[PDB]
Amino acid sequence: TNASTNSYKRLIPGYEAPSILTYSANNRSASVRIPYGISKNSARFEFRFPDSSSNPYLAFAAILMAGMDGVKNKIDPGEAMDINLFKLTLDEIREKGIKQMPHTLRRSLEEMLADKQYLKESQVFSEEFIQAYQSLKFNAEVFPWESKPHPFEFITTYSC
Amino acid sequence: SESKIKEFFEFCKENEVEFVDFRFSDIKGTWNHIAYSFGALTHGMLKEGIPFDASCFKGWQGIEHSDMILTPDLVRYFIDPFSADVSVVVFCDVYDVYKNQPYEKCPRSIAKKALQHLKDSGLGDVAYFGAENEFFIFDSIKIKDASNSQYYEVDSEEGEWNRDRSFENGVNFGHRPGKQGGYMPVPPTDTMMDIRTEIVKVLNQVGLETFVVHHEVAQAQGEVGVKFGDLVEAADNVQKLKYVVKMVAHLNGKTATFMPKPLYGDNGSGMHTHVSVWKNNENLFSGETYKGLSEFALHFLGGVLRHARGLAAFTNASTNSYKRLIPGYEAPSILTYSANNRSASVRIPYGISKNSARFEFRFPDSSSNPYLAFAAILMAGMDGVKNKIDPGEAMDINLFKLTLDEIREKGIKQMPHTLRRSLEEMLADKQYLKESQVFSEEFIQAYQSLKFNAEVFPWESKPHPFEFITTYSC
Amino acid sequence: NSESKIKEFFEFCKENEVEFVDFRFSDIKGTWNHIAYSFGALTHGMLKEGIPFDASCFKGWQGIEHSDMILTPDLVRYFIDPFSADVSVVVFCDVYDVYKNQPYEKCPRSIAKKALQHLKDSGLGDVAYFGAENEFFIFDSIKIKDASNSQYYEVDSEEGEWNRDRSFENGVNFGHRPGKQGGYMPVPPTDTMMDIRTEIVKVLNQVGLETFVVHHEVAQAQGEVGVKFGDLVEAADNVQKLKYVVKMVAHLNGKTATFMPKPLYGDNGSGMHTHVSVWKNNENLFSGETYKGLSEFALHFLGGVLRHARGLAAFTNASTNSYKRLIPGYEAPSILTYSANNRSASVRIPYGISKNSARFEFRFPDSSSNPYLAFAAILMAGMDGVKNKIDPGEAMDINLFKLTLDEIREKGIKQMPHTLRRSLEEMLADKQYLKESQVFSEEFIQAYQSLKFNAEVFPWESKPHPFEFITTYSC
Amino acid sequence: SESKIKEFFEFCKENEVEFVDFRFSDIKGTWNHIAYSFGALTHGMLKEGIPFDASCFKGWQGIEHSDMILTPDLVRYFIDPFSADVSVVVFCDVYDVYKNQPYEKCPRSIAKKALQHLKDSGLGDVAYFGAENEFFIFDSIKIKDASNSQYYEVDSEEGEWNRDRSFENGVNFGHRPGKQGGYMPVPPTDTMMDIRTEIVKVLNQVGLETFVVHHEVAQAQGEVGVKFGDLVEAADNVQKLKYVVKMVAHLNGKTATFMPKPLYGDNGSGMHTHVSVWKNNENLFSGETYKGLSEFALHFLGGVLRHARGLAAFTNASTNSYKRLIPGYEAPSILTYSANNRSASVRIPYGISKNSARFEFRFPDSSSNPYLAFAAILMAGMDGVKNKIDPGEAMDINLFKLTLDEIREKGIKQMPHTLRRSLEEMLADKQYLKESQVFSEEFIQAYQSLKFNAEVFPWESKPHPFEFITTYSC
Repeated sequence: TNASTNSYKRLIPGYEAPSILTYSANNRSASVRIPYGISKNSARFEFRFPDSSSNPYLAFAAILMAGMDGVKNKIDPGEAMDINLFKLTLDEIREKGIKQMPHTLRRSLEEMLADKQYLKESQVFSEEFIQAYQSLKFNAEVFPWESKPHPFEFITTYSC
Repeated sequence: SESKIKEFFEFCKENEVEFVDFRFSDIKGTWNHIAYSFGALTHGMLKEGIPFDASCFKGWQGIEHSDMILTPDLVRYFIDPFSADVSVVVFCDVYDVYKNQPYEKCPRSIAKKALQHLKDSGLGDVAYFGAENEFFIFDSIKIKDASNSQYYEVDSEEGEWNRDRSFENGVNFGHRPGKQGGYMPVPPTDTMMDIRTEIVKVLNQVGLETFVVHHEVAQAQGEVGVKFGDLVEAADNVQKLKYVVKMVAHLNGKTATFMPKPLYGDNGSGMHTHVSVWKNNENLFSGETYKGLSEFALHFLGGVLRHARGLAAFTNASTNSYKRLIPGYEAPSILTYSANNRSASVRIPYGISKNSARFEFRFPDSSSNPYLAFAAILMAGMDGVKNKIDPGEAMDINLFKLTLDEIREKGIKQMPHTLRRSLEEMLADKQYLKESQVFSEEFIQAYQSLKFNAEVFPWESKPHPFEFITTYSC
Repeated sequence: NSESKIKEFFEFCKENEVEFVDFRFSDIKGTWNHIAYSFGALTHGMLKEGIPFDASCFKGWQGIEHSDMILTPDLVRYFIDPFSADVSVVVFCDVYDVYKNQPYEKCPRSIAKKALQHLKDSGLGDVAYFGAENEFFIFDSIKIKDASNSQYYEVDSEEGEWNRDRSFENGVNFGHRPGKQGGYMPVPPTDTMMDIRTEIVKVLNQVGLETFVVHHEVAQAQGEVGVKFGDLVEAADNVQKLKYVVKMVAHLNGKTATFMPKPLYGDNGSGMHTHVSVWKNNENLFSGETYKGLSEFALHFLGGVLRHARGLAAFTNASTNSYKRLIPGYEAPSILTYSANNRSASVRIPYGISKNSARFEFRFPDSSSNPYLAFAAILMAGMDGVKNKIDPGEAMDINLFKLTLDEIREKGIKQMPHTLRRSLEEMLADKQYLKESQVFSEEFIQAYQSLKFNAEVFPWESKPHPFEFITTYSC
Repeated sequence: SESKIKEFFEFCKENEVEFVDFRFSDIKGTWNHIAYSFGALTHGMLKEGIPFDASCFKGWQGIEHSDMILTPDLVRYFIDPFSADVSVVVFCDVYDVYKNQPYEKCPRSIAKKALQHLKDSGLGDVAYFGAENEFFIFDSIKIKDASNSQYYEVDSEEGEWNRDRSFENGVNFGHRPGKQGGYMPVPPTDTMMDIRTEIVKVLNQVGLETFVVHHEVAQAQGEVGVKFGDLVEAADNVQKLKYVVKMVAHLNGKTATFMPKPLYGDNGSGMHTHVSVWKNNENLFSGETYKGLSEFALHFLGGVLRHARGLAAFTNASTNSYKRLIPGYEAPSILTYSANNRSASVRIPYGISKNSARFEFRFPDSSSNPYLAFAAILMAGMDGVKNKIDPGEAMDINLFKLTLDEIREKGIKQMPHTLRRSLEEMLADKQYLKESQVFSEEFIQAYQSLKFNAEVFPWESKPHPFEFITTYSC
């Protein structure tokens, strides 16, 4: 869903972009949001963390495969947080054990590769593909961003 | 401290000194100065110290307790060669006046606490360090940090990018080292021969005995071999070395940098660090356990390699640092040792007499605080000998081989790829730093918050021009 | 001016081959003014009687019908001007009021003697020592525009973050620039002013001033020189010399200086960190053991300075530009309390605080102030404190810039005034501690009030500001 | 609300509408819109409302409770004349879904609560307001907000500053109204005759009956007389008026502004506001107590003048507002009333038939939120009649006389000189606003924090180019 390193320049607090993985009604600091209307015909979630750098097929496919694991394994989503999520400290993050979004695509691929089974159900995401997708994203996005100098390093480090 | 002070005052008198320039290093590694008109110096002013506002350095003091003291250390002082009016530079230590002890967040204070912790354990007497600081001399550097635009461009008359340019009414003199071709064509292809040579003269001018001076592999790059010194003194001369190179670049109308990786696809700058430990005039690194080295030396190495993934947070202290740790540029990404091997993290040089036995750690870069890097390495090497840490087996292959498979199937730990992972690993393994309070945990916690905000959070949050080649059309 | 001192002054001139005497005097605003006499046309009598001039040209001073006034030279701290091509000695002067046959009650330097003499007369002290740190800026360029359809300024400096991308002599940019808020204290070549700062203190000493420290400061083109403490007038005198010396040295090397409080938005302002001690019979009355090395006498002094503080801002923070600096978070005080080692506080107790050195440092004044009036008024407010045994309240050893707008009002915490208009109001509604012994005569106060409203307030309140165009243009 | 909805849906059908543009005013006064593709509109979508993210407007919602609703009010809708594809504009009300009541921080909600509070007290039935919105048409506007530079420059071919300029290869046509000379020279000195005339046509196009159109005193300035309307409807048409003038300026390649004072030394823009209160078809302002007015009307005025110093926080809501409240430009600084007097705060116009009796409050400017200004004035005028407030005596002199003395010795309150003093006074006297919860204190507290940060704190903190003329040499 966040398949470029540029995705992670967006996942920074304070721009109505989620860094904290919780749900709340009427909350644009949360990863998931319950809209106000929420009739019967309209009951739904809204996931605010995905972006258009994602392949919509893979993104939608994967979102559905992860929700279905939830129904199979009766997974509790925990407790809603009806606070301003961008106001929580780095203390309040770690101490209160609050599962935040990954900061880079590299960690996201690591997290995916270490948890790939809910996608492999019924060969929906075959393993050959996953290794291809992993190989693609490391060579297209990560290895070039990790290896091409960035102009801010020139403000920071040039004077050393 | 009043031994020195008479004499130092006498040294100022006969060098016709008008300013004493107190210099001290913040956490980041930046050299800072504050000049006192000589006539206004009393002997008592050097016991007490120099007050200053230590709230202006991130990682040090908050404004509520802003006052601090500089404690001049009257060693390696020298006349500033560049200042128009006579100035003496003196290194200084930061004294915490709220705890009435040397400042546990003073980098040079830590470096003294580490070279003492080795005295105190009995393992060694001296810890000798020897830095090769690769650097670059560009003509021009232009930067842009803004909402809609990030931008950099270094410039050098040697660069492949100028082969077609018009300089002085359209005259171009050709003769350019290629990409990675600077080692070591003669002039006029080498345009820095007199620039490097005059640097060396001024380095000697400030009390730095020099050895070798050459062009390096990358297009505008250089190096000067300076003499091994003890841990602080080694780091003291790094501060000096950089000041001279940057300032002579400046006099001749250029601009220097020791930053790790300024050019894509060309060599980065290394701080090739040479260490040996001695005791009672016997070099403890020399033995016959392995290619002229002692098992004591290999245990040291066992400790450096063991904590290296975390040690990198002090030796590779900029995000730019990791743009260099890419295979194929004589920069190590794999944590092993080998003789005469520059794909390796550590190198055993060729000479290895019982007098010159040492390691060369190739993975640090000059973006580091020299004080912290040298300090941290020694705390990692001492942990090794305490626990007689196994450094593993030598790898005498070209390490830039079988990347994906042989690394995961058989191979050993490699350097962290981003500054963030280096900090995670650092925080997850900090005891070898904390013994004898060399690295107090408040300092360690100060450095983590400072480095995430200065280095990681901006890099993770300012978009990069390559994402526009990749993703703009997404 | 005793003719023991006029004689030796004449000999100082003959053996230094002086061809012009530059009589200098300070109007109310703080501008140093001069009038040069061809030496040799100088009488012994002209140093007694004085020098005529046109005091109708100075707003707050004389009308044209009674325009003639006298300069009275004071033959102390004179100096040979290094800059003038032909040799000139500068000599200080006061205005003598010839219609009232008293030293001019609106002459700021005359006020500064009347303020220091009111102390020796009251017996509280002998000397009042002042020591100012005037932070300044050395720019490359300043461009301004005041017109019907355009307001505009631009300072420029090679060190400025705005030049990180500029093309210079042949489009070469040297890099190495301190960040916004980063000038303290990177070494060169990031520090470009090391030879300029060094050349300043060389000339400061040339003009009879002693310097201790010289460093780059926190803002991008900012600098500072520490000068020796001096008595109330002499300190204000050395401030006039210092301002001239850096302005002219910036100038000889092709630049332009300023001591104005806040030229750069988003970077540190310039302060006049003023250090006070009162001594008597060679004992330092500020040192004691009531508090961190300070006496009851000193703490009552501080309470008086703190009580009248909001009105005192009118002489120490005498431009509207002063109040762009008095914003939280740039080591500039907005909260009127004291604390040791605290740069968020209005007053600061330095760490050293020996007996000989016991002192306060007031961080709220700036160099837009007339040093005579500022020092004079600071002393008149501290003396009220000792007379009325004023308690300065309780020290606040917190980060003062961290306190909320709730924590401000609810906790009743007396903050600095936000504009010069409120500061003049606060002064005009509390003017008595200055009027003691006619030090600040009321005619002057009304002149000073009239001057500052017409020079600074009414123009700033009435000239559109470019940010209103970002805010309001789209309405 | 389903009366309208059928018909409105029928109005869209025969105007071939593809977009319905829901427009609603935040605290600042900014008009905001959100367009729905018509085909996707169900009748139910207009009962429920339009969801939106009300956390994006300072002074409204925090992100934790971001969702809100727009409640379309199906009055004064009109086809957008400018939009390429057919659009209908509809005003909207913000509904608080956490309190299930109209949003106490919705300006247009307050304006309905005030025109109801007058129904509810019995004093009056209708409150008629009539705005003259002076504005400016420039060719170009350039701004700079930065660390080292603040900068503005408007441009107009009429300005005194262009008398010597080369335009189209160096042709300059002369004929320029002087400084303050625009009232009302004929063309070609008047270059805006067709620009003003076409504005009026489009104003009629959106349901605004017009009266007069002239050049105003300042060089690029203009005005259109629009018909009195009730309190909300008056403010509704101000939103419309501004949109049209700004957009027609834009079509013809120019740029408009209703900002109070764009040019130094030239006239500012006023929102000359005309009020009368009526009941049972009898105009309550008309009487014989004073020059054709009732004592009821003078009590109203007594209340407006009494709270004016605080009322200014809503009528003069920008720091720029106070750059206009300077004597000598037909802008009031002294709070008194007078017949046929434009130095006065309030003016009794000449006509004053028992049908047209009214006041003209000259001190507001178009920088205000029209909803809040109109609302706040009525709450101040009603307090007056409750307390039968004495408005003092008329001052029929040129008020720009004897400034320093006669003001302090004999004279009455004058307008606050900065936005900050206007807010202080507002917070120190807020009851006449708070009765019947027209202005709830949370709204009043929201507006104070919003206005200090948007208007005061930037103005008090960004240096002004004139300080450089004054102080640079200090």
